Amino acid sequence: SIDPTTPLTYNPVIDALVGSWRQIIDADYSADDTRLPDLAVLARSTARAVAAAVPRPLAEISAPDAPDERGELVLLEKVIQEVADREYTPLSPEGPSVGDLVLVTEKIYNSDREEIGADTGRLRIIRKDPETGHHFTVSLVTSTVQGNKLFAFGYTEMEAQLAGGRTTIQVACWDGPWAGMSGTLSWVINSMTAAESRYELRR
Amino acid sequence: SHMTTSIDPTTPLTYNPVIDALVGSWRQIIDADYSADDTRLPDLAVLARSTARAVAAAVPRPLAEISAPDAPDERGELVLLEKVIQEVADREYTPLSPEGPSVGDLVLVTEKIYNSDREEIGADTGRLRIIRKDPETGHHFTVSLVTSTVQGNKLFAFGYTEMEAQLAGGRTTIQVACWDGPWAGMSGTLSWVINSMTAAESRYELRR
Ligand SMILES: CO[C@@H](C)[C@H]1C[C@H](C)[C@H]([C@@H](C)/C=C/[C@@H](O)CC[C@@H](C)/C=C(\CO)[C@H]2O/C(=C3\C(=O)COC3=O)[C@@H](C)[C@@H]3[C@@H]2CCC[C@H]3C)O1
Repeated sequence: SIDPTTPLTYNPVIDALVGSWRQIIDADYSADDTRLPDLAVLARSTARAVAAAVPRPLAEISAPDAPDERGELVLLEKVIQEVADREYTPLSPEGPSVGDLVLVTEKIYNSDREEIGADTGRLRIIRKDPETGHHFTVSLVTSTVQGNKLFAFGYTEMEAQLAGGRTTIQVACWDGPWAGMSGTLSWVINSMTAAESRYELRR
Repeated sequence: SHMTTSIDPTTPLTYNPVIDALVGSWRQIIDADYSADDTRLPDLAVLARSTARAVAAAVPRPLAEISAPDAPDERGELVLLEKVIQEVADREYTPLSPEGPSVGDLVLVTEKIYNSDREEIGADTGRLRIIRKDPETGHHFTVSLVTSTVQGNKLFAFGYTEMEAQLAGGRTTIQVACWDGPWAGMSGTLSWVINSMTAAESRYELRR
């Protein structure tokens, strides 16, 4: 049975930032909605904030009006993520609908097939676009990857993923070697239970 | 004013739970226990900028106006309010040390906001904390949480600034987001240069 509770970091800034995105996952969505937050910008900014909230040596922090400056890239690719458990009870027999919730857990392996971690995802269908019929979702992922503890915040189109497209969400690391870095977690699916993912993070 | 005898330190709630949580994350920055011995800190400048952008993005807007999932960052036309004068009304401050300002000090301040014709166009309240003393220069840095209403726009602002530079007349800048009013869903900067210990000239620059 999948545990739906978001783990606390006990960093009160991070726990509030993550809690703000949990409020996005659990908002009331309707097929009649005419307004939404700017979810893509919100996901990107929240991931940047979570990474910035990690304490670091004084000499590493930016001066008050310093320009944006990112560190060197850390890259992990050809990662295999395999569904371990999934929980989905549709609101309607006719197919996915606005308001549906999916819970998922996965095991994570590097390209040499060594087990490197695990994640848990909570996904909400928030809108069905009337002209394309495509569904959009928001997601909150918690994971450990090679000893790096991550949160990821997603606003994505469902059909583009099912069709072999690359799907991208915003990731931040709050503990481990990548602590205080943020970037993207993107993937292409191989089946309904397996995907190939890529992590790109920078300070 | 007779019935107002202290500065209300509570942040006003928007009852948008996403915004209230975002502002609460920065309130945690203001209210942490800081000591001159600290050797690690968050990346406060980046945290302030990202949190302001997040607050503005949390404001709902028509579906036609939101970003597609993979779209590049794009900003709207600039909204500018300049030549504004802000004057301290009340200030609460009890120093921790008789020597002078020290790490951990807390200041509450309220201000009135005027245009160049001296019409009162707004008001703000600030919660200011001295967060560190730089071991090399000895300069003090502060974090601020400001709540404001300006020309009918409701604002939060998050700041990480240098104390000595402000006192010497340097331009000081904090990160602002509007959550209600004509500027709702916009973010950018609020900058000022002090004229004295009780008045400053300020400038608001915001964009979608
Ligand atoms: C800065 O260290 C603080 C923790 C404390 C410790 C020390 C006792 C220190 C003392 C020494 C210095 C005080 C003066 O120099 C303030 C001058 C006054 C005109 C400026 C502001 C009002 O008080 C500005 O005050 C604010 C901030 C700061 O002063 C720092 O960040 C801010 O947001 C805002 C309310 C600002 C306002 C000007 C108009 C725009 C609004 C947005 O003061």
